[PDB]
Amino acid sequence: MRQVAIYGKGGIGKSTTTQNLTSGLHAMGKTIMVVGCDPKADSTRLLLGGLAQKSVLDTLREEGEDVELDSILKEGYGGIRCVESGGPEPGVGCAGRGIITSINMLEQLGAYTDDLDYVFYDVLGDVVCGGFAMPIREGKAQEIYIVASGEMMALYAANNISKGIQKYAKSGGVRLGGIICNSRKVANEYELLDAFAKELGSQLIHFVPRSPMVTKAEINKQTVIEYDPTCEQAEEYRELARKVDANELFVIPKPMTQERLEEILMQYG
Amino acid sequence: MRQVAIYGKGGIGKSTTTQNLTSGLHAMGKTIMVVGCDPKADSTRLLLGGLAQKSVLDTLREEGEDVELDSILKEGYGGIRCVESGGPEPGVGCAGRGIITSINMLEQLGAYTDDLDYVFYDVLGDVVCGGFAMPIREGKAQEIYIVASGEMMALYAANNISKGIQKYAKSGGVRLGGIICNSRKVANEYELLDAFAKELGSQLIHFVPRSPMVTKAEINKQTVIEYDPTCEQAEEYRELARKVDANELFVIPKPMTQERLEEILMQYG
Ligand code: SF4
Repeated sequence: MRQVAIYGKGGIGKSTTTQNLTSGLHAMGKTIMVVGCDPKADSTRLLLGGLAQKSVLDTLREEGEDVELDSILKEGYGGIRCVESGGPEPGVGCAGRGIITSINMLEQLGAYTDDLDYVFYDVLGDVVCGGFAMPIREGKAQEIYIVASGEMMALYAANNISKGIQKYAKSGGVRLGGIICNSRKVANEYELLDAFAKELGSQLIHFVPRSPMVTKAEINKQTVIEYDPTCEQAEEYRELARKVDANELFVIPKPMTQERLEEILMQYG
Repeated sequence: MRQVAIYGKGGIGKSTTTQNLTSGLHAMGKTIMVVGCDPKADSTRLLLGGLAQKSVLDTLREEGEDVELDSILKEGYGGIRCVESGGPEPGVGCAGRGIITSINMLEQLGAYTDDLDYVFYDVLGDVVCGGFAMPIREGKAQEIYIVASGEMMALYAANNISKGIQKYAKSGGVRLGGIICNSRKVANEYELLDAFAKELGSQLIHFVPRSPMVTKAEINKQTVIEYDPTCEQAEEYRELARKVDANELFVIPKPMTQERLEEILMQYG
């Protein structure tokens, strides 16, 4: 079973990419589980159709000790099994800690079934603290893909995420499978991202194009593959899916200095 | 001395407003100290004329134990004392721990002097966790201002931040002083920001407009008052300052429901 995690700054469509990627993997005959660990994004909404399914932390406080799997895991588009961690008690508590609670409650309720081809953790990368690195540090996530756009703050976060990955790439076997560009503009910043990823010693595994369809599917609470399998954008996601599935490039990333960041920005951005 | 914290999500210029606000109070003969607690932007880079001061954490790493106050606190614009707590070691440290370390050092090095009119903690609003609630939790900050814009994610963060505020108001002196709008070109933004702040039991203390004045000053790494004092945007900040200094509305905020917020973003465009 591939235990993948998608990290990246908020505000750049990271959860939408993660969800769309799974439909692409489903289009390949894959059995997949998705676990949202992003208190700022609905991680399974495009897969379950507008249903902001109830979180694990929320189910506990009501289903208490007798919680049943089917309450926390809902089957979405194409059979993709969907779950949501739920955030930290506002102002107290640790998101990282609650992502741990949920994951352990999943194993405990036997959610990690031998038919799983994939499990994805959609993790917020705004704060790259020990709380958000929980899935990597605990061995839950071995293969990470970072989502970034050709903007400084998304590149900075990606670099930072790689710093955290790097620290665990040793004791554990977590590695970076690649960077995914979520084009946020008409300016195809393919070259910046490609340079940024190669500099880490990784690769731009796929460049997700700016499309007005992502927005339609989204309004309609669906992934582009559920909403309209025939468009170009649908093929984009199928292509991202196949490259992740076929991927053999797994590395201990080499973070860059801020200065190096700036140089890449100038030379390729 | 007024102990204020400025919370808000990143990506909407919260730190630029913090620095610009202090500038205004400087204009009022106010003696001020700024403590950056936000991994996202440089909370003092505009006060220090574009100077990226080392952080408390960097510094301690460097200067070790023998930490000098003058190394960590730098006087910038009009005498404003600047300090940056430094972010967490990527993948390991909790953002809160560093905040507490820094505040203790400042206290230990006698930075909390009698001549202080204000101390501001510029804090990240992306995750309303205990790590980020450290200035509040440690008692340090009793007066809160949340920076938001018409964007939905900004209002959600603001609402989420108010939950954390309320967790401590009812037992600590912590109160919400108001909502500050960093305008993001939103149709009917003002009426919307005012209904939101009102919904919480608070007020839209000031609407900061977008102007090419801010983008210029930050290319040079200055605050606007500093740039052209005669300038409406610099005057915008002076008004912001006199409105905060004279403020008398300080409340235990009433977080609204997700449905209550979506209603408002429906009713207000
Ligand atoms: S480790 Fe991170 S999520 Fe946990 S309390 Fe600290 S800053 Fe917050």
